Amino acid sequence: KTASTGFAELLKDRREQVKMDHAALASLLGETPETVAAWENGEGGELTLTQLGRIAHVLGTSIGALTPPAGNDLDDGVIIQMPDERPILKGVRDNVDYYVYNCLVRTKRAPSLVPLVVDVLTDNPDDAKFNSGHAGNEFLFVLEGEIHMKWGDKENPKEALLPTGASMFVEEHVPHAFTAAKGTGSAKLIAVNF
Amino acid sequence: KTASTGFAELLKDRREQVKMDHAALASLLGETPETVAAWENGEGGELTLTQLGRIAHVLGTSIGALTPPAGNDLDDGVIIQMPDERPILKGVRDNVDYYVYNCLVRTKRAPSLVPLVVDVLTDNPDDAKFNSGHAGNEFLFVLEGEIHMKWGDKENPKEALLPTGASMFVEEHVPHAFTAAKGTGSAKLIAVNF
Amino acid sequence: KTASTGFAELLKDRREQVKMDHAALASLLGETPETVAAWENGEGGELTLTQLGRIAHVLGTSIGALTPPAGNDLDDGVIIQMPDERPILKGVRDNVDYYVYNCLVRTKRAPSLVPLVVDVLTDNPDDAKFNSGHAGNEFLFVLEGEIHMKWGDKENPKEALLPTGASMFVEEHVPHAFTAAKGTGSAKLIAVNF
Amino acid sequence: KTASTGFAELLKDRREQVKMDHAALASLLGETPETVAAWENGEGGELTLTQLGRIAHVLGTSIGALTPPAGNDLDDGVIIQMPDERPILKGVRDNVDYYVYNCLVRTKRAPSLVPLVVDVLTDNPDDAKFNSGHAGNEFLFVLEGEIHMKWGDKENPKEALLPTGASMFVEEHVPHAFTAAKGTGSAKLIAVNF
Ligand SMILES: CC[C@H](O)P(=O)(O)O
Ligand SMILES: CC[C@H](O)P(=O)(O)O
Ligand SMILES: CC[C@H](O)P(=O)(O)O
Ligand SMILES: CC[C@H](O)P(=O)(O)O
Ligand SMILES: [Fe+2]
Ligand SMILES: [Fe+2]
Ligand SMILES: [Fe+2]
Ligand SMILES: [Fe+2]
Repeated sequence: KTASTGFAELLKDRREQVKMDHAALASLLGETPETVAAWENGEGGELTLTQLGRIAHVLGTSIGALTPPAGNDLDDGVIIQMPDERPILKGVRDNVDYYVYNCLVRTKRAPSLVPLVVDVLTDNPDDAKFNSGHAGNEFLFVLEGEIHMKWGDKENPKEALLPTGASMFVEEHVPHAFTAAKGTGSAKLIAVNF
Repeated sequence: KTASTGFAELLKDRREQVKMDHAALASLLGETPETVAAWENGEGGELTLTQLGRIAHVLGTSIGALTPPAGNDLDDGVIIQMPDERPILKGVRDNVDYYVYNCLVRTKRAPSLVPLVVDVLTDNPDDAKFNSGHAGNEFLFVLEGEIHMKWGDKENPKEALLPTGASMFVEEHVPHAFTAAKGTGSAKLIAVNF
Repeated sequence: KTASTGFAELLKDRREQVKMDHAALASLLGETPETVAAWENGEGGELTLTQLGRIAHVLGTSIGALTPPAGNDLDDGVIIQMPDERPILKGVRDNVDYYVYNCLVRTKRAPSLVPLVVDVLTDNPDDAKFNSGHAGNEFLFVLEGEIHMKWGDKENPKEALLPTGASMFVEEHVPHAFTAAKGTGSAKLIAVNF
Repeated sequence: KTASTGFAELLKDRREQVKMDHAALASLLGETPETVAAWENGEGGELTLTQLGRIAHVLGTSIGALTPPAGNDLDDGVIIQMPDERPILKGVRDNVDYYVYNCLVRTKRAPSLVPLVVDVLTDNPDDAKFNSGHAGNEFLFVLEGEIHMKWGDKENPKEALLPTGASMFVEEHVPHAFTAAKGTGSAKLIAVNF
């Protein structure tokens, strides 16, 4: 569905549930009832983010509540990604090639799902670079080599030396950091954020 | 919070969780990395609904996921409405004054909460006008008089004669209709959609 | 649905999603595979709360996850309560008849919905008795008289004199207290927790 | 927390939100007010599943609502699993060694997370054995060899030959089946249910 059509149907839904008519709503917004009716007819495409903010406010709700869901990109409930179409993204922390993100399949039917094959470039734990924790839990699996894992307080953290085949879970907002085992050059792991 | 600032922070959050940088994102959108950086700096206010649709799509998520929540209009967790500031809205079904909606307090911290004092104008059950059911459950309480309630199939519905003080619950999407008891003139009830 | 049958189906579901068979599960619990199979066949009725605790633990989940939902008590999506079948419950704070709760309709399809007609017995604000705030938001409507509302810090609270017909919203965990307006004897309000 | 203590605190919470006192609740259950008070004091451990069913019913809610959450087994937000402590479970479909499940790390803070390394034993697509779809989405990654994937209608399904390194997503309730590519002997993949 388009932003316009989704908005058109949801706006009408919301307007009706708070008992307003085109006239009533048009008044609170300083618009004409025809304008409002136009939106409800799919002509809202050029409304600005700020204007959408006002409409949501007047309807005592959020912009998200008035916009359609992510959408559906599945092929009969499935979506596949070949190994050569994986987007690559160099990760840099403190002007260093820390990670290399090879992005796996993603779908608008589960936006929070972000699976990655991560090349861990550095192999000096003492130079581990912490992220500040992030929303969503994360599942990890060591694909190759040994990983030196660090989590918690970046000043005084807990650590773990993980052999190939190990698997771990990091709750959301828990700060963590990885490097390959001391001197082993590099390691590789699968990270699934969900 | 504004639409612009909320968008700016959420866009950055999302861009980072799918591992893209300004360059990567700017490319999929056919924009310049400076443009994207501008959005992330609160300058997205004039983006159109349709453009927001594209950005969401490229980031494999929804517009709602990139926009801030409804907002907070409470006064230390509370919000009050005096009886004279209630918005009134005449309800018309089949060119008739069916209901009269007196809207009670609402808050952006619970958008689905829509409480109403409803004047039931007609008193001829045989002329009951059905709504087609709606999202969200609804709690009813008969404030004055007797209500003749109808729900289910509008062709062959179930009925109930409700005395003052009665209370009922209607699950979402269950079509219903009300009128005052046969010949009793009018009735009044409290309807709380949540 | 029964506790036994719901448990039987959900236990099997969970056992299968963690890839265990009767033997595997029976082992972690110190039971025989036949015992486990019995549970999955509706014979778990006499399992104790503590035993259910162990089963949940071994299956790394909660007891709730292994038990059926509240159930359905609706009559085609609706449930009605006549004014004379309302359960009455005297409310006492500091050995005083503070409130009188007349409980309205409730349903297992929305357990959090607790609507009440509350008789406010005291009319001395200075003797207001605070609750410590509670889970779930609450919608209030003054049915009769004047209410003296208090919320926030019980040591230094905010106040509001509410006329008949006023409506208010109290967010969850916000401590509040009510009495009838100073010297007006008593008042009455509708309180809907959802 | 224990089943007993969690129940004790939640029962009290629920009893209070529906305005009942020990006497009122004890009456609907055919128990003594002291009995009820005992439960609220952690002595409910021996209550049977069926009895818990009644208590939930009387309180118009679910057993889950009266029992504590799964619990917390993390070590400062993290939990690790070494490759040799992975529980193994042979998978059999039609009296054949179809799969071999090597279970990875799991946590009570995300019960729906069930990650597995799956050895795909058969390599004859024509003999693919379908599951009937299951709750929860699933992320797959081909670890070794080639997988012949099948999903949808088991009578007339869609197929995909997946090379090592491919990744896929299967929405919940979509029936699927895997085997190694025709004649290639065996394959191995990572399956993450969340
Ligand atoms: C293995 C990748 C890490 O979890 P990130 O969330 O990118 O810091
Ligand atoms: C009393 C008003 C009815 O519930 P509606 O939802 O407007 O049809
Ligand atoms: C009117 C009753 C109050 O809201 P309580 O939640 O009982 O303190
Ligand atoms: C790869 C394993 C399958 O997805 P299952 O859910 O076990 O049938
Ligand atoms: Fe991470
Ligand atoms: Fe309605
Ligand atoms: Fe309250
Ligand atoms: Fe599966």
